[PDB]
Order: sequence, then C-alpha cells, then structure tokens
Amino acid sequence: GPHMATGQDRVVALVDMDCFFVQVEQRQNPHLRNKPCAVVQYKSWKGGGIIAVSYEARAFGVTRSMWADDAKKLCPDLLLAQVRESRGKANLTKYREASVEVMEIMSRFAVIERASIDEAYVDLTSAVQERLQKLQGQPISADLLPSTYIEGLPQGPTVQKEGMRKQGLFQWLDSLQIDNLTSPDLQLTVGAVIVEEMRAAIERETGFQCSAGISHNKVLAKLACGLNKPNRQTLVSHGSVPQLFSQMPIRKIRSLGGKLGASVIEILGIEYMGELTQFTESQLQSHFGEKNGSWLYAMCRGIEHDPVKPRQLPKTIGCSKNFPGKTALATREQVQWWLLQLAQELEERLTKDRNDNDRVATQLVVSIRVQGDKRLSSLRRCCALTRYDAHKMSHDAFTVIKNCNTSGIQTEWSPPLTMLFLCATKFSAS
DNA sequence: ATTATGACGCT
DNA sequence: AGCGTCAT
Ligand SMILES: Nc1nc2c(ncn2[C@H]2C[C@H](O)[C@@H](COP(=O)(O)NP(=O)(O)OP(=O)(O)O)O2)c(=O)[nH]1
Ligand SMILES: [Mn+2]
Ligand SMILES: [Mn+2]
Repeated sequence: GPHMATGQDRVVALVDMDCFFVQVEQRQNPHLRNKPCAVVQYKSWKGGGIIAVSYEARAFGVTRSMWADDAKKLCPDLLLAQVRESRGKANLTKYREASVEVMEIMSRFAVIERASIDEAYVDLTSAVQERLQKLQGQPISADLLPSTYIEGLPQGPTVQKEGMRKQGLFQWLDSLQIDNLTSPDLQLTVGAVIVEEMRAAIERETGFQCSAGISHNKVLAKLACGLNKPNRQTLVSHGSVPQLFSQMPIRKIRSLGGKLGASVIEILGIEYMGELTQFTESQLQSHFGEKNGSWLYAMCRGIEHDPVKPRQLPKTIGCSKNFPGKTALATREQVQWWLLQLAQELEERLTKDRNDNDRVATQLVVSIRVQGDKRLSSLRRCCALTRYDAHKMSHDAFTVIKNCNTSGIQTEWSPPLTMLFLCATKFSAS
C-alpha cells in the first residue's frame, strides 16, 4: 500500500525529430516542403532504399525499407532526396551535423542522453522543481500547453482533432492539485510546459519540427512520443497506464519487438502488455531471466528505473558498407580498396570529433560478413587505434581480418565479403 | 539487393 | 574479447 513505490519520482521526456532526414532536406530545398517526400540511399538498384518518409507520403503507404521504385508505384508524385555519396559509399554527415544543432539546443534545458541521430531523453525532475518554485502555486493555463495531448483523456461525458485535444487537456488541468509541489501529475504537467518551450526553441532555431513524450521514465516517454506524431507532444501519466497497456501489443514496447517479446507472447499465452500483471516477479524471472523478469514485472505496472545517462555524444564512431550479391569483394585489391575508403571516411569523422569534443578513440573494431552468412557480422576483431591515419587503420584492419581468406590463391578472396565495418571505440579525454 | 549505423547484454 | 539482440 503506502510503501509500494510507484516509480513516479522522475520527470523524463523523449524528444524525437519528425521524419528527420526528410526535414533536413526540406530545410535545404524549399521545393520539397509540404510535399510527399522521402530520403533514399543509392539509386541504381530499384531506385534506392527509403530510410525516411514525410507524413504526406506516409498517407500513400510509403514506408522506410521500401525501394523507391515501389514507393513510386504507391505515390507517383513522390519527391526523393538522395543521401550524399563519398568515397563510393553513403555519407550521412549532413544529418549528423543537423543532429548536433538539435542536441545543443536541448542541452540548454537539461543534461540529455543522446539516444539516436534524431532523439534524446531529458531528465526534467530538477527543472520542474525550479519552475514549481517560480509558479508559487499558480495554476497551469492551457495556453502554456498548446500542442500537448493527455493520453486517455477526454473520458466520459468533439468532432475535430484539435477539439478533442483541448477537451482532454481541460479535463486534465481541472483535476490538478496545484497546491502540492510533490504531486506527480502536477510535476508531469510542468515538465510538459518545459517541453513545449524546448520544442519551440528547436523549431525557431533550426526550422525542424519534433514530437515528444513526457512521463515518469524513458520507456513510457518514448511510447508517449509516438502516440501523436507529428509535431505534437503527449503526456502519459502513471494513472493512464492500466488502460493504455490493456490493449497495447507487447511488441510495441521498446526491446520487446524481437525474439524476447515473441517468447513472452508464446510462453505466457498473452497478447497485451497489461496481461503481464497477473504473473509474479519470480514467475517472470523464471521464464525470461532475472533481469528481464524484474524489468517486465515493473514495466507492465508503468515502472522503469533506467536512468537518463549524461551523454550528448555517441560512444562509437563507425563506417559500414554492404556488398550484396554479385558486388561482393572477391579480390585482395578490392578488399584493400574498400577498407581504405571506409578508413578515410572514419579518419575524417574522427579528426572532426577530436577537434570538437576533446577526446580520442583508442580501439578499432573490424567487422565483416561473408557470403552465405545470414548474420549481421560474420566476424569481429579488434586492434589498437593509435593514429588517426586512414592508411594505417586500413592496413591494420586488413591484418586482423586477412586470416579469413580461405583462398589458396594470393589475389583472390574467398568466400567473398558482403560487408565491411570499421568502428572506432573506447574514447579517452585528450 | 531491408542499408548504415549505434547501443547494449551475454559469456 | 567476440558474439547476439534489438533497433530503425
Ligand atoms: N542509414 C539509415 N538511416 C536510418 C535508418 N532508419 C532510420 N534512419 C534515419 C532516417 C530517419 O529520418 C532518422 C531518424 O529515425 P526515426 O526517428 O526512427 N524516423 P523519422 O525521424 O524519419 O520519422 P518519425 O517522425 O516517425 O520519427 O534515422 C536506416 O535503416 N539506415
Ligand atoms: Mn524521428
Ligand atoms: Mn528516432
């Protein structure tokens, strides 16, 4: 009862850019704005593979992973922007630089955890305590939450999307106890006011729109963020969780989309996240291991303790390229040439990283995939990264992988390589 | 020929 | 250290 801690200590937000690479290209090229648009990598094979899709194009059924030729079948007026190519491969530098723009704005409001190229978590607990101090018990006006949805509201006792949003927000605000600076619902509401400000700052200073989730932990904030995309933010309160999870497919929760979520569904004979509540912590640990079991036991009650890590920069810097089918590398000259191309891109990114961020990588991880292997990596080998020199890095990568060539002939490579991947890791402050 | 990465758990 | 999982 009273000692039953409900994981409402923290205010956590997740901010995720809407169709991010598309917005980067639309900012650069106004002709693409407010159009069905997608971003593609490469062109020759089936028109290139789509990795980002404007919401106008999603209305026609265009999705990531679709070949552009097929997307064009669904949406003949679809506009396409191609990722830059450098040294024979896709080069994502434009999107990484845009990402840095956004992350630097978010960092003004709180310490962030960079979780991908286009999203970050924010622990707003302290900023909320400050804004509550300033408010002096003053209520929160709906005018301060102009793009906020309250998940699960309105309820009970209407035809337009914005009208529904405002109805739900009024029900939420009317029920708020603003004299209690420790009410979790009030704390989430103040967090949402701050996130409105953060999102306004991002759009004003970059031209990019984003969505956001506000809840008591990272998993709920991420899920909330997705609920009302694009260009809106969603507050998922602790109290909204039973209804939200009652019909929430297990796979929708981050980390349960793969084999583990399939095993939850199959072993327990359930479909929805809320059904997990009927099992004891020990039962879940017995099926899914001690860590997963404890995580599931708390998560189906809306509780998760994973902290917002103070980390604005990526932990690794890596370069990869596939060589599918008849393009797989089957000679020693080919392997050396592409290792050098990857290594030159890596050198460039690493030198820029060192100048910006006062750190140096110390370990180089070489990953390859060999033909006829379905796994992502067929083999991973690490070596020391002592100089930011592409020729040295590619020579060392070759040295650590060259024992994989089963060809007796010196010139040929067998079986051919369908993937090369260089990753710089283990950063030290320089 | 669902590509380019990046985080993280496991042993 | 090297592999597997989840991601998108
Ligand atoms: N190279 C590469 N980039 C990718 C891939 N998948 C995504 N990206 C890039 C392109 C994406 O723009 C970006 C961010 O990924 P999201 O947040 O998952 N999708 P978005 O922001 O587009 O739309 P939404 O409004 O639904 O959040 O990552 C991929 O498989 N490969
Ligand atoms: Mn996004
Ligand atoms: Mn994202």
